[PDB]
Amino acid sequence: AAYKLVLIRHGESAWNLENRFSGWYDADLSPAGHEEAKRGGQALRDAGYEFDICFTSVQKRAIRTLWTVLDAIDQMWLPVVRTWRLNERHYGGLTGLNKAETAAKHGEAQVKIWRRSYDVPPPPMEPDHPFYSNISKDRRYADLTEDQLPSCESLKDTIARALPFWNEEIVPQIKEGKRVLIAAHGNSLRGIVKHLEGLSEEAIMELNLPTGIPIVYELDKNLKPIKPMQFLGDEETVRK
Amino acid sequence: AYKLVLIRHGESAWNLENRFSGWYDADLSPAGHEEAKRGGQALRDAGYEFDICFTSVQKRAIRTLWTVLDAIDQMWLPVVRTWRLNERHYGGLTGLNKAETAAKHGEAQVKIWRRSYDVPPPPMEPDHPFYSNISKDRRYADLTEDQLPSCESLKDTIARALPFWNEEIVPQIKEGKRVLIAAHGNSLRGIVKHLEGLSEEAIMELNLPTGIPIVYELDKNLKPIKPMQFLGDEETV
Ligand SMILES: O=C(O)c1ccc(-c2ccc(Cl)cc2)cc1NS(=O)(=O)c1ccc(-c2ccccc2)cc1
Ligand SMILES: [Cl-]
Repeated sequence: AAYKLVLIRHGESAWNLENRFSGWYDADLSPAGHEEAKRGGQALRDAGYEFDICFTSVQKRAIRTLWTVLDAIDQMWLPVVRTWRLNERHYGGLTGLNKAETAAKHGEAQVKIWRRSYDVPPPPMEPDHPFYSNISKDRRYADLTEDQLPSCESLKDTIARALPFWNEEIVPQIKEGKRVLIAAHGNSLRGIVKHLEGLSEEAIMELNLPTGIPIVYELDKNLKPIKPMQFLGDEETVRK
Repeated sequence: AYKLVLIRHGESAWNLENRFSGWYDADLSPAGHEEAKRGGQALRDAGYEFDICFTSVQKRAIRTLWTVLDAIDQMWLPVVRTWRLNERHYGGLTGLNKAETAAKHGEAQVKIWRRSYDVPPPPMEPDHPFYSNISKDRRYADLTEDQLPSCESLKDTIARALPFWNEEIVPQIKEGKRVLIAAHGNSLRGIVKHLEGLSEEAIMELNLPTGIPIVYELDKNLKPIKPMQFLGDEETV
């Protein structure tokens, strides 16, 4: 095909171990999630992959995944672009709550509504939320307008602010012939995959991208995939 | 008063900093990594905040920057890499230790090279073990034939670092962005010589310490208002 695109979803984070909603909270990789990134990078190295530019979020679990991959493939010198638009979905007032606290506060009916819905956001992160200043007042978002900084996001919102970055900053690089690597999060990568494959809301909500595994797209000159997404790795890792 | 921080990377693998590592892409040793960690810890303790970072395309500098950004919880910062901040290219001497250099070229010529601002070492030729490793490296593929060195005098190194400083770094400083630069002894010499207006002989005796944040406070014309200072505990300072 004319073009080749590689995605990688970061692995386990510190708060995954606590089954707490991270969202825009900047949780680091757990040691196991770091090892996952190292295995994904080794897969890219064994296949001889070369990139020309990298994109990631402003969250360290994705950035550290990217760093680990670049180290493994000896491409630490590549240009790297970070954007809040590739951030994980913003889970609003659920941020910092674990599974039990969420079910206790909201009930299983409401939690199922949020789980299955494309466009119903969770409650907003209010100024009295324990992570309100930690996230909403972080200087890394100082250049966002009022309408850009979310208090909460549905998946629709997340995809809606990821796709402008895809269209305006990544697509031109791909059509410039640059080999792109994107290291980001489940829901922002969902936005990209939905656009690439023309998936429905139903189909994108049942899509669970594997973590720490390079996801390879072969694209024609209009950035239409010519075959299903492929996973790189040894036989066992790919099967799972 | 603008604040500018420089950091020079520490020790590289296989004693290569004592072997004219130059443009060979040597990684940090564990000790050089630990040095970078201590420097980042010093910056964290002092509460330093940056808005943009500049580094070379050499992994010992890049990894130093990464270690510092990790220690100060600023991994989200924009990072710009450029070959123009690379270490001096030591030509045919790259990879040789002191004794091997003296055996190959004689003590007289080595003293001349050591003391000279404008005399380059001999060029890296196709028989050098690093020749294709460096000159055909993909990261330099956009460089024109006149830009990719086979060797550099100190004058050459400073001459190709300063255009990046002027065109890319200075405008950031003048917008009020707090700049961090992680690079190498001789490219940082280029910056310091431009900042302080040093003579060739002065810059040639200046040996910046490794792994230590180097802090400049500049006036509105980017002139230092005071001497460079070092962050850290009292003994290391
Ligand atoms: O049970 C499910 O599989 C499930 C899956 C998705 C969702 C969901 C998605 C979006 C919204 Cl806006 C709300 C809910 C809720 C679920 N049910 S849950 O018992 O409340 C729960 C809640 C947190 C986690 C969790 C959090 C962080 C790290 C690891 C695990 C795991 C489970
Ligand atoms: Cl980076």
